[PDB]
Amino acid sequence: GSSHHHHHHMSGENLYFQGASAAIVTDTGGVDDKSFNQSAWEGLQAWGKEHNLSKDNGFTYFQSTSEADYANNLQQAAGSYNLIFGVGFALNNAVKDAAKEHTDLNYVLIDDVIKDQKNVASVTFADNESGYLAGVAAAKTTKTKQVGFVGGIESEVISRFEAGFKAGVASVDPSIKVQVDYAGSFGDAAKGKTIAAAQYAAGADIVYQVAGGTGAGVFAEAKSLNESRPENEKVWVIGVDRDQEAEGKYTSKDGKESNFVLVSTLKQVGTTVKDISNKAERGEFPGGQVIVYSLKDKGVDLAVTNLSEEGKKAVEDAKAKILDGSVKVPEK
Ligand SMILES: Nc1ncnc2c1ncn2[C@@H]1O[C@H](CO)[C@@H](O)[C@H]1O
Ligand code: NI
Ligand code: NI
Repeated sequence: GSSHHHHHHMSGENLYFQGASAAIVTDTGGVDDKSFNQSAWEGLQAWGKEHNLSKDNGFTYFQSTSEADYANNLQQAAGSYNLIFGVGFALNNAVKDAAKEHTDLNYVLIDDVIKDQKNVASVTFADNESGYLAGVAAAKTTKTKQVGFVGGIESEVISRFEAGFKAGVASVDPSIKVQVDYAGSFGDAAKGKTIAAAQYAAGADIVYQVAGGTGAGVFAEAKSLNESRPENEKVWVIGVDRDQEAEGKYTSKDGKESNFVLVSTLKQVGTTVKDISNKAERGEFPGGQVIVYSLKDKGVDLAVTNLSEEGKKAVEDAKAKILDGSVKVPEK
């Protein structure tokens, strides 16, 4: 206001900001998946730090034992939390039902859309765009002209990554074969190891793992092979969701210390959890809206860790073309 004029002096002790309590309900994969759920949890604990809270005293996570536990975890969360995040497309139905029972609480679904509910916000990522960049990187590195893709669960969500990745490989050299296999789970490391073993054995020298915690198996396999080979004969893993450079550390047969993580796609789930938690606490929750994070707003990106300069150039060129609209990346 230009002028106020009628005013009273208020003491700082008598202004107060009402806090929110925010919880994430995570899928089979856990808060220690080194990727999707860990990004969400790192974001919530950053938000907790900023608001002077601790685990189970203003923020927490509920690990879901199975699909049946989604509803039970959301109901438990409604006991003490007024902003509740369902982390993963699979929580769609359970979040819709919980939001109808508790119209006074706010709900966020990550990686899928719920429509026509004033107390639900939906968050999606253009993982096709980051996958494309990963494809360009892979195409510019593969010596065997074969690369692997290990998906978690067949879905709109993982199909975005797969379509982007194939389009990205094809944009550089369509002669490169892309072996695709799904694990049927985001929390099955042993299946990730088996699938990686076969993709590498069949002559893939790079595997992109888009399977959350299942990906720990892909890392374990690549490490095993690379530990029993010369440095210059190593096989690569592409990281997902977080920068997974740290998981790529090994000692070759040769005795050289090295890293088998080529690049990582980034998905800023943690940043989204923190920003929406702050909006919820300020009484500006984006209920009923669909928030789309893409390459332009850096909600997805590629970390170019151990890529060659030729690869880094091809990634920067592809990135610019996606941002300007010259390349439209397929979603299926
Ligand atoms: N536990 C999970 N539940 C649902 N989707 C998941 C889970 N872990 C990973 N994903 C999906 O797989 C992608 C690659 O890890 C993530 O960006 C996310 O879309
Ligand atoms: Ni004023
Ligand atoms: Ni007055």
